[PDB]
Amino acid sequence: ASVHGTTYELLRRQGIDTVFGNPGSNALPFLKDFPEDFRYILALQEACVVGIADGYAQASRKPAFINLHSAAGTGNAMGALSNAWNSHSPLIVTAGQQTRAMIGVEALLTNVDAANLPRPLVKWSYEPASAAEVPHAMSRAIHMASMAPQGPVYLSVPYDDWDKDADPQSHHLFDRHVSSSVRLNDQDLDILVKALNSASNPAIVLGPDVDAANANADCVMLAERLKAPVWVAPSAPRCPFPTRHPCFRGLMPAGIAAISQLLEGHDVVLVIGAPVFRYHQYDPGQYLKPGTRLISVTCDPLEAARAPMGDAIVADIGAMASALANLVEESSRQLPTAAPEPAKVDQDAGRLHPETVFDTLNDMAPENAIYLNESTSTTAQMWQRLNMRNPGSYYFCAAGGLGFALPAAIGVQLAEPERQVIAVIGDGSANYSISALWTAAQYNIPTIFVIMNNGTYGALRWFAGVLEAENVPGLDVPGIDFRALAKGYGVQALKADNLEQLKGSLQEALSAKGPVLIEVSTVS
Amino acid sequence: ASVHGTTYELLRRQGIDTVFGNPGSNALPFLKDFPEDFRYILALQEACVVGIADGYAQASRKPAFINLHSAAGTGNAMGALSNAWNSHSPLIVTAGQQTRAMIGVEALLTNVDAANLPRPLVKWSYEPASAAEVPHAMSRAIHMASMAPQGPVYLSVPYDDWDKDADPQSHHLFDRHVSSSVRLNDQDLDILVKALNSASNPAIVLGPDVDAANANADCVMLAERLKAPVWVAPSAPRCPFPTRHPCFRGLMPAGIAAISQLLEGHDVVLVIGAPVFRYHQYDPGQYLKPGTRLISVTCDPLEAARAPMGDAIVADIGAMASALANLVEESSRQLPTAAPEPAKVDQDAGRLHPETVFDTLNDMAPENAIYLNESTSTTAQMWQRLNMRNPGSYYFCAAGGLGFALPAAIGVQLAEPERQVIAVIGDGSANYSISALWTAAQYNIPTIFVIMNNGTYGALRWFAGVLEAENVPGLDVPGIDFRALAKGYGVQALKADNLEQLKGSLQEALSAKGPVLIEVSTVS
Amino acid sequence: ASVHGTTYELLRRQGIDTVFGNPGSNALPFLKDFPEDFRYILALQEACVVGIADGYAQASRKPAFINLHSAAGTGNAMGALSNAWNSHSPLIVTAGQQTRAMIGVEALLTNVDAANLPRPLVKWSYEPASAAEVPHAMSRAIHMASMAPQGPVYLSVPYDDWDKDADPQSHHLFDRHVSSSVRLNDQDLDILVKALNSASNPAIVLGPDVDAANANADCVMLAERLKAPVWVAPSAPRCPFPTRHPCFRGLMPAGIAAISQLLEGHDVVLVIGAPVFRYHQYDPGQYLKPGTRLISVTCDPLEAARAPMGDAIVADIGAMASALANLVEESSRQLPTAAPEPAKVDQDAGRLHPETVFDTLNDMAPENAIYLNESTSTTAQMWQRLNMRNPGSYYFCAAGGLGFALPAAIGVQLAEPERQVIAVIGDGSANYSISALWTAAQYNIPTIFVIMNNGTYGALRWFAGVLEAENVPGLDVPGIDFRALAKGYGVQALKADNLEQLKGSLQEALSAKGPVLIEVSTVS
Ligand SMILES: Cc1ncc(Cn2c(C)c(CCOP(=O)(O)OP(=O)(O)O)sc2=O)c(N)n1
Ligand SMILES: Cc1ncc(Cn2c(C)c(CCOP(=O)(O)OP(=O)(O)O)sc2=O)c(N)n1
Ligand SMILES: Cc1ncc(Cn2c(C)c(CCOP(=O)(O)OP(=O)(O)O)sc2=O)c(N)n1
Ligand SMILES: [Ca+2]
Ligand SMILES: [Ca+2]
Ligand SMILES: [Ca+2]
Ligand SMILES: [Ca+2]
Ligand SMILES: [Ca+2]
Ligand SMILES: [Ca+2]
Ligand SMILES: [Ca+2]
Ligand SMILES: [Ca+2]
Ligand SMILES: [Ca+2]
Ligand SMILES: [Mg+2]
Ligand SMILES: [Mg+2]
Repeated sequence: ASVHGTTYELLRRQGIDTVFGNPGSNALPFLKDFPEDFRYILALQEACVVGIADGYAQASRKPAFINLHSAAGTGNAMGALSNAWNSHSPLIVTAGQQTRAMIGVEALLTNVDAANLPRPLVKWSYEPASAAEVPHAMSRAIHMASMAPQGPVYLSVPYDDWDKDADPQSHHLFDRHVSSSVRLNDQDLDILVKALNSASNPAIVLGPDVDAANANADCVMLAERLKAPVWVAPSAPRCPFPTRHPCFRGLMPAGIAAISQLLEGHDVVLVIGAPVFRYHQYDPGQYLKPGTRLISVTCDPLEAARAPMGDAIVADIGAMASALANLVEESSRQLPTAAPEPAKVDQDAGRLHPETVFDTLNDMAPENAIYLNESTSTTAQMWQRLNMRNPGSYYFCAAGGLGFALPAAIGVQLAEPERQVIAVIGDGSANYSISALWTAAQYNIPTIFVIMNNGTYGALRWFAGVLEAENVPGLDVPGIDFRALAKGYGVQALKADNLEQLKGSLQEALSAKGPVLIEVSTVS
Repeated sequence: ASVHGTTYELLRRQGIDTVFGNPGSNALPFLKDFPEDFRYILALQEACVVGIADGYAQASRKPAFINLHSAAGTGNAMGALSNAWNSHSPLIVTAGQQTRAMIGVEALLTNVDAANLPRPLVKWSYEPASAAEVPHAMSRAIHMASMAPQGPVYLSVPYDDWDKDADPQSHHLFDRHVSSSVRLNDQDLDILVKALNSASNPAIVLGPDVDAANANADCVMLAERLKAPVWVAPSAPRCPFPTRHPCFRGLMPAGIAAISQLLEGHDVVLVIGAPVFRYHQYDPGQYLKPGTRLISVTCDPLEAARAPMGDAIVADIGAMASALANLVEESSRQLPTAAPEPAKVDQDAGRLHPETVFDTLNDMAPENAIYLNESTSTTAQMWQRLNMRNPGSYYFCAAGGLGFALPAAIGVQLAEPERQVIAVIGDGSANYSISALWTAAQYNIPTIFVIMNNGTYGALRWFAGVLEAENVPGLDVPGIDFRALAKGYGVQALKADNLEQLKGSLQEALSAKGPVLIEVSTVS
Repeated sequence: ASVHGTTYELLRRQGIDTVFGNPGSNALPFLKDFPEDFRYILALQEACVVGIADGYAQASRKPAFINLHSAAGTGNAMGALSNAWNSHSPLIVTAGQQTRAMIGVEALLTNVDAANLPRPLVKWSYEPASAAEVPHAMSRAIHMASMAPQGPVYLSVPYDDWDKDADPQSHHLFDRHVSSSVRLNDQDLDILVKALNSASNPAIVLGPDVDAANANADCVMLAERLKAPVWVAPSAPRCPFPTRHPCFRGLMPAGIAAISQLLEGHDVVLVIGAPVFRYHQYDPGQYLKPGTRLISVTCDPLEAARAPMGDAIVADIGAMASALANLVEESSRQLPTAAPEPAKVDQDAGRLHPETVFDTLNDMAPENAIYLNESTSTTAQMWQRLNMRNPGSYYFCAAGGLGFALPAAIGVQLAEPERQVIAVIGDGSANYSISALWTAAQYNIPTIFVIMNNGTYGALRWFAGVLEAENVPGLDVPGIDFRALAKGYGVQALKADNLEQLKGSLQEALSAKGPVLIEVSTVS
């Protein structure tokens, strides 16, 4: 067998059937003879390739396979890899390298020092020392991406390796099963359970690894047993809990003092599947107030090590959430009361307040919609206004890197064909990965793109105003016609200049058979 | 003085007056109070920021200054940095980092292990250990980028450093002059000159560092004295010689055997300002035929070390070319005969042959036009059909990384306002950095963009055919409306479906006052 | 030809005939069939291997070739590489790697991520992608080590590569000549010369790259023409000037304020072949006083970039010193007056003051002796008391890394068999690389080792006293019998408890036919 045939067999046997890519010559011997049972998804720029793959992996809860071209292709994707690192996305990034005989002279298209290029944004990065090693290296990549804490990996393969003979002993790779589905030993788990049962006013904080693990329902049971309020950890990449459940208390503000104030009076705070904490703004103060103890369950040693406070347990989130939910006592305390309905913001017949948009989306979208957010000045309002009952309903760039939501929304929609995906993207953010729209058109992936057009990098203008910072250049983005960009890439385009037009356009978009972009004129 | 004021003073004193950027919050304390004598050039994605800066630096023959946001912004630019490495572009890449007090907890927007992120594509990469070090680190960056061999550098600066007090002793940085304008010692230079004078059939090969050094005219004198044919080294990023000079012999094919055959019978081959050699295709054979000696002059130790053949001298190209041109004897041999006019390809009233496009551009463009090439299946024909008399007339992605020409053409046009820039870009390549078009519109930088629309990744289809490779996915890019994309970003848009429409559109574009995109229907 | 035969041919053709090594199995296919015209120098630990090679390279002014075993051998040498980086030592470090078929499984003796292991202490680090690339990679290593600024490089080679067929086209590597012997262009050199001629009170500062280049005599001529005092730059790794020449002013103190005070009143300070500056102690103040301009000539871009003051020129030190010495005018100013004789310190019939030792060495040693210094509390006195007339007469650990002098003294003595080497090493420092003594015994390399036994890490005790730092552990090293250690490794051993015994032992050592260690009881 050739290295090509053995490698595709390994991929198939390990559950991979899709290649997200942008082709080049170094990968031609990999891509030729492409197997009929595999699908290739082309995108026009590598940030888009990796963003699509990332959304696919996060929504599918399985690894996604990528093929890029050499250093330039890899490099074009490194912003996307920053997000994938922070979201623990299981991405297998392969990159085509020059033929081994041309690497020393540094021929055009040579990826110099290839394994160092994606660092520090990958869990493992490698170039094999021989062709016959390629299947084994691919096995390593698959498992490294997939073991907790999941994350992106990188494998560079010389052009000429694919046609070489494989080692027959590579067959032992095909059906390897590698598990990291582990939980705290019984003795120490019983201590934790007793601490939770004994708490007088517990609180729960959930992060994105809960949604990745599909541990959401277990966390609902846990919260109901403990009669505890539930927050989402700051800078949330995913939504880990039903947002109209009575226990839900919303997105934590991403500041040190704000969080310790929120947690004051709670004697035990159990954090599951989040870093402690993904703060953002400068908000100095106490990490915790006196009388609060924090206990973190995390799938990631790097998270446990860097927490500035609390105990930690490094384990699989799915396994731990299920165990905890089924072991804790039912508290006799009263169940928390649901948060009230958010206020309706006054809206005239002009430009749309973002709150209006979110309220209308919540009114018209299916109950099993999936939302993506890259509307950076409106996140707090979005989190208050969308009733997200189901797992897998929200994605936000986990490293804050813009250019995620537009391509990721296409990958999510590919992963969840029955669930309508609605990406809410600012006019600034929409540009970073604009060319991803073409993939939605070409493959007829029916994502809806809602462009929040305020003409500015609003979150930056806001921050400069808080700072009283004057004479800051580059904060405005006038003169972009998003309907024309959509037309450029073959996607149906609508405008919404007022509330009536927003409802009419959303009605049209929801019944369409293909992707749709709606440009919304929002208040500036 | 603050670190901000000292740093901007250093930049001004060192000749920097322009910041190419995409803003974020980590850089707000750098960008606020932006000096009135500086200009900020915004682009909508960081590949575009760096590509624009790169074209500006290459055409201006001086460093260009960039400011990006953290890891995601840096990462979005890494493909662009691959090209800048290969072109020896002097780019000073700064990236905003989180406040020092938030780096340990890895707050959102922290650039983890920042100095490692752009490696191996930078000459120097650094994060200062204290605020007061920032001016000194900036000095280091400026000089590292600017010393031969020029190249990109990276500096990560925490948000909170800018407002801190600077060290008064930083004033010693302001007027430092650092020179690498060096040439071979007299004794060894006399040996080289004697070897050139004694050659019976010398040949010259020129690469991009000749054009960077503006050594073109000196090389013309050298060629005329030695009565030697002149080739451009393969995979050419720049044009180092007038292409209708009698000695000019064109672009070398990027293959080992092809080049040694071309050089057969030439007893001494002098290579200036090129790697030896930037081969591309697999074309095995002899590096040199018997009877050929090669001597390379390079500004880059890494080039000299990796050449598989020949002697080398590591020195400044400008200094060496000027010395050699003025020291060699006038040979009594006959001056080479100019290459004939290229053939006119038969053209019907339908889709355009690329040869037709290039011939029409050469007919209608000013004699001091500047061309950029990212039409990857048509490069050989382009090089034969454009009369480029002047230095600085050609750019091509030096690492083969697509997404260079569209933004670089804007930066070149900013650098050379009197010289009409014409970027010839394939329909595939145009997508990688499409959003750069907006910068041309916003700043009214009057670049002309010629999109070669054949509906395919033609160079890849070509290569797959040579290989007889079947079932290769992802090679076609149907369904892109480039006039609509231009409209999207505010750039005047024309179509050319046939030769009459090509001439009419070029006539319109050449008289326009702003940027123009022309979508040309080319033969598939 | 095999890769082994081609590689040894390349080495021989490039002037390498000695391998400094500690063997292991991964290198057995390299070391077998060892050519009869090569010499292998074994040392018992890899810090010793590299230190010996380093002294050999520095004294020979040519590259030295090393072979180590995998990661553990490489790692044992990394302290030695820190010194070699700072001294610009041209070292070619090869390390044996596992067979390619065993690298993926990470068999015992695999060097994981090998090229990253020695970073950041090497100029270039590489593992070839195929066996046939090994000769080309070796060529790259040779030239990278040897081009200015010289320095160490690293090449990792899989076991199985050596026996494979080489590429016949590797013959083009054998006789490549690569030059970096360059100087400032004539126009800018004339400006520099005019600035030197016009100075009213010039000063010269020389660093180790002057001695490496054998530019010492040229610098003497330069100093005499300009009638300028000459200092050695701080933390001096080498001696660049005759220390009893009338212009010589000694070792600069390694502090910011001390140096600017020393240079006050000097209108032009010309620094050659040194960083600006290798400060050590905290001594804050002005980099330069008003009225002093500094101009640096350096072979190293990294030095030129980081200087906090002055202009710089990046060029070959040999070429620049020769040009400057022969172009400057003869000043009519008076020649500086020689420094007086140092004072004789009162010495009783007990333990030796270090000043006594140095005075006695200067009295009894040949005029062409070579000294090494790793007696860290006595350096200033050593520099005042030794008349070093000739180039190549002094070495000191260039990164301050102890464990250099003992092995380096053996390599220097191998390089300079007619020049008596005398290493003056503290009792603390002697331990780091003690096993190097065996190589001197086995190869009968007749180095004299003078152990300054004060029972303490004296320079650290001194510093703790300046700090008024109390309760510092680990500063005393009682209970080491150096005569017994010498016996252990086969080296003749003497003691000197008083001045009479010091003279008698030195008389014995100087007439011996093999290496000798003298343990001197020095004042504490
Ligand atoms: C790749 C990248 N570049 C720049 C930024 C900086 N950035 C920028 C540019 C923001 C403005 C986004 O504007 P928008 O129009 O998408 O949304 P708002 O107007 O609601 O802020 S928010 C922010 O962090 C970033 N996070 N990621
Ligand atoms: C960033 C990146 N991704 C992918 C490639 C691979 N690539 C691709 C995708 C090519 C096709 C470019 O198509 P085009 O339409 O711009 O021009 P032609 O149709 O004339 O080839 S040529 C080539 O090397 C690349 N070099 N750089
Ligand atoms: C490898 C290493 N480890 C530790 C040190 C720290 N060090 C130490 C341990 C010194 C004391 C050396 O003692 P000595 O006996 O050799 O000489 P003195 O008694 O004259 O100081 S000086 C100094 O910088 C070092 N420089 N290098
Ligand atoms: Ca409602
Ligand atoms: Ca699915
Ligand atoms: Ca906006
Ligand atoms: Ca014509
Ligand atoms: Ca200009
Ligand atoms: Ca095309
Ligand atoms: Ca004396
Ligand atoms: Ca010798
Ligand atoms: Ca001591
Ligand atoms: Mg990197
Ligand atoms: Mg290392």
